[PDB]
Amino acid sequence: SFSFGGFTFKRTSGSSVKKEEEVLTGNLQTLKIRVHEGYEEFTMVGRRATAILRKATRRLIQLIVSGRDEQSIAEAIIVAMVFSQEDCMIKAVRGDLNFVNRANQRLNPMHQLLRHFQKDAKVLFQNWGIEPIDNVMGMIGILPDMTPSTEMSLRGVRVSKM
Ligand SMILES: CN1CN([C@@H]2O[C@H](COP(=O)(O)OP(=O)(O)OP(=O)(O)O)[C@@H](O)[C@H]2O)c2nc(N)[nH]c(=O)c21
Ligand SMILES: [Cl-]
Ligand SMILES: [Cl-]
Ligand SMILES: [Cl-]
Repeated sequence: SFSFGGFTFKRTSGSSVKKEEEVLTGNLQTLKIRVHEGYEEFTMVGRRATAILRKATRRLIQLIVSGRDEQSIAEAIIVAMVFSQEDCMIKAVRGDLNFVNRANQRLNPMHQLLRHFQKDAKVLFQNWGIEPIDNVMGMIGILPDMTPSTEMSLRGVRVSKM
């Protein structure tokens, strides 16, 4: 297992290899990130939310999340979206990320991205994409404004009851 964003990730299937890669933000800033290449499935376990995640290289395929309340579920979703390394997440950074402030000198770009969206996730959520759902019993869709829906949801994301 390993820890990212306050969650313990445990791989349940698949595998990956690591390599450094450049990516471009919405403000055309170049970031170097360690990309994981491979299809993998994980459990994500936090103190206030849990999830099942399926991902491929820089793609979130499925996230089923449950938790105490909207704030904890939203935080899990943010951590999963950043962890996915998806282009739409990188492109949702619309101004420059600061690496020079003394308090940011030991954050790698993945952790700079995470902090950015923890401060404010509106642009992330509005640019991720939505899809119609054929709602499954015991689950529900979640919209970009973090309200529930039986008709639409953030792409790949569903909320479960505890
Ligand atoms: C996206 N990540 C990140 N990650 C793991 O999550 C932790 C934090 O990721 P990170 O801070 O970018 O990577 P890390 O290699 O530790 O830092 P650095 O790039 O600065 O050397 C590490 O344990 C890393 O191996 C992952 N592990 C697996 N299996 N699959 C993945 O897609 C990813
Ligand atoms: Cl807690
Ligand atoms: Cl796929
Ligand atoms: Cl939190």
